[PDB]
Amino acid sequence: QYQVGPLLGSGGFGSVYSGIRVSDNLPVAIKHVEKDRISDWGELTRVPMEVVLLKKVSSGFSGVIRLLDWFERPDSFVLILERPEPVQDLFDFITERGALQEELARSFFWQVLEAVRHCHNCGVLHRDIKDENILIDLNRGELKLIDFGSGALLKDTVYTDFDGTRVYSPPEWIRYHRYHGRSAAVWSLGILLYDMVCGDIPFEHDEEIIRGQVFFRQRVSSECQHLIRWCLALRPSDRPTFEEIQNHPWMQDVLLPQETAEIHLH
Ligand SMILES: NCCCNc1nc(-c2ccccc2O)nc2ccccc12
Ligand SMILES: [Ca+2]
Ligand SMILES: [Cl-]
Ligand SMILES: [Cl-]
Repeated sequence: QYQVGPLLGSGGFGSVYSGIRVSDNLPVAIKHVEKDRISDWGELTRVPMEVVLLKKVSSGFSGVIRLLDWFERPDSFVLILERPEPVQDLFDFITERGALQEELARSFFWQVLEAVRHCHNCGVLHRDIKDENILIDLNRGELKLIDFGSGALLKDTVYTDFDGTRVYSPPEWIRYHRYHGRSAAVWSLGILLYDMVCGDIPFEHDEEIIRGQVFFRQRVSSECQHLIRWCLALRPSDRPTFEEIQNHPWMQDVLLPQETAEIHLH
């Protein structure tokens, strides 16, 4: 069914290969994870939570990489995922080009917010929003979220477990091992937005997270700084809702994805 190409990446999520579907030559990504390396399991019949979450968000179109198929092997699960070409993750894009111009960051950040709101509307909490989990479709200027392997069903009660990226995790997690879904998502989005406009993350150590004082090392507009510090409020209830982020003055007059690729990516 699939012709396997080069390894695209490996890590906590397993090993992802480029691939082609033999029937129609569709580009795909093929991701393998060992059963013993999976901790979180759910039901559709017993599968990794990742599969449950991906099925919940893979309906229709969105800024989420769609699950096409999956296989169970004796000791592993294989996922067949959509693959845009050419593509680059946002971590590589930022490493390569440095801090993003605000117009470009606005466009990218907006698409991330739309993608995250889609997950939430589908009852899915990502829990690992970061540059490495965002793919850029370089020709269409469209961003796509990947790696639901630390995710959970969205709920309104407290989470007491976390296995995403610590430097994107909120202070209430660091201090108390307790967070709520959406306000922890908004914290990670503040980290992400800082990362886009400054070219690196604002905090490296637990004590920096807990203090929550943001220093801007690059020239960033007042409205962008304001949105960032809002998302990064120490008290979860002081953070903006998704609607408040998208109504923020910094977020107005966003470029279309194709405009974005034409101005910034070609
Ligand atoms: N940090 C990026 C990892 C390597 N690249 C890629 N990684 C993943 C991927 C990585 C971890 C978990 C789920 C996933 O779908 N999916 C991709 C889908 C299409 C193209 C590339 C992909
Ligand atoms: Ca500045
Ligand atoms: Cl693995
Ligand atoms: Cl942690």
